[PDB]
Amino acid sequence: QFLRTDDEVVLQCSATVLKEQLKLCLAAEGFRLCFLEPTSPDLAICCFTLEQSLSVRALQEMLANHRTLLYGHAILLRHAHSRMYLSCLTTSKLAFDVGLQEDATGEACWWTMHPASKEGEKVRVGDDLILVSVSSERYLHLSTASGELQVDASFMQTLWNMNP
Repeated sequence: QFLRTDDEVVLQCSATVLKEQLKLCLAAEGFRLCFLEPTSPDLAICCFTLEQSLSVRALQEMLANHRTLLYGHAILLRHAHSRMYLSCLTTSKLAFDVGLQEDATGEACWWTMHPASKEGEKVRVGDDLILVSVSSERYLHLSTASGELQVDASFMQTLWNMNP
């Protein structure tokens, strides 16, 4: 089974905190910066819909003016609860915060998918994914510094899983 557009998904990554394996998933509220909640958790605040998936040139064309996800394509993720969009924020080190945006205007809310180790191939459900910001060219990153499990956009890469 392959990932398709208009699919409700949860973005999940792995972490080794205190010699113990953790399964964390991306969450956000309405009133906003994103956070990571360990699985055992209210899915409503974790649900993202794959609104769009366009190639590099198609996105550049749109910016200048059932579908299957492929590697290289840029995706648009809509927070199901607040109807807002996952974007790379201007606020923060040279890393950037990741929160919610109120519109699909600009590059910030666009992320490109890249494979771990195996372009143009279909993105399978339950796969290792490299998500890259279009506006800042930074990877969606798990930071576990100072005991805070925060999500940001930096030059360090974190593998993500997208499951419906």
